[PDB]
Amino acid sequence: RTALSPGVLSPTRPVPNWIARPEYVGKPAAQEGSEPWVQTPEVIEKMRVAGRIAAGALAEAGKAVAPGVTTDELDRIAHEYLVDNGAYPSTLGYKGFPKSCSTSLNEVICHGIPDSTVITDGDIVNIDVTAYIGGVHGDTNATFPAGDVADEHRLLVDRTREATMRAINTVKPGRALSVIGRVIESYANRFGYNVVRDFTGHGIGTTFHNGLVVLHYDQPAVETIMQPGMTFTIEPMINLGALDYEIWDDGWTVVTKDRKWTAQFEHTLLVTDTGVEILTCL
Ligand SMILES: [Co+2]
Ligand SMILES: [Co+2]
Ligand SMILES: [K+]
Repeated sequence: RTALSPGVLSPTRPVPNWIARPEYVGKPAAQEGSEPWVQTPEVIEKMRVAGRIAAGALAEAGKAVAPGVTTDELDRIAHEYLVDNGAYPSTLGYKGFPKSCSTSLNEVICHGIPDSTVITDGDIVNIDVTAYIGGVHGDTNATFPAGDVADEHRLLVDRTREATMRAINTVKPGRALSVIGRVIESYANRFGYNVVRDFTGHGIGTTFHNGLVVLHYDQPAVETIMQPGMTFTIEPMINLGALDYEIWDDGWTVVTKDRKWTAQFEHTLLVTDTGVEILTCL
């Protein structure tokens, strides 16, 4: 399998006009980055519903992952699942992004665009899906293997999953946010991988990326302490090779410079009075 290149984009999929759009749809930038980090009880309830629906759309599009299938076909399946549930696909028209999820194969770190690219035997495919319903977002991603994936590349996926699940388990009120990046990068570095630095987790509520940043590497200077009612993502991109990367002419797709493969998982988390709740479950 060699250096991916861009296929061709289908036209914008339509969203029935009854489904409420986030404010940024069709605008160049989003109104976000200065929202409260602690959600009201009502916003948290509504986020369990966004969360379950984006977890539905991810499993559904993930079941279609197979040698043969286009990434456009995954986007179609994700788009249709969100729409049939009354959810707007958060990515659609978000800063001009063209599709309803991001599909990121192999040396694509993140933000790959659904197109006519055909998944081949041995590929790894990340599907990243966000839902917007009742005023709030649910955000979640997983890397799926397609056919006979190399051991090297299976170990990578399962170890990225494992990093994310370790990170999540250490989420509790009163503990420092920098504990997440420490657990992740220590797990990663244990097997010689390299955690991506420029791309982060985020606060999420009534907005997509609300200004709260969640580093996936070890950075103790961050003073932020986790509080009950905090809602944020853990979404680590773990690289087999060098951290260096490039961006396609489409201005979205991020690829590793050395073309070595990379994997990611993501969940949307609630900090509770004593623990953690994962909102992006079925
Ligand atoms: Co995401
Ligand atoms: Co996210
Ligand atoms: K990838």
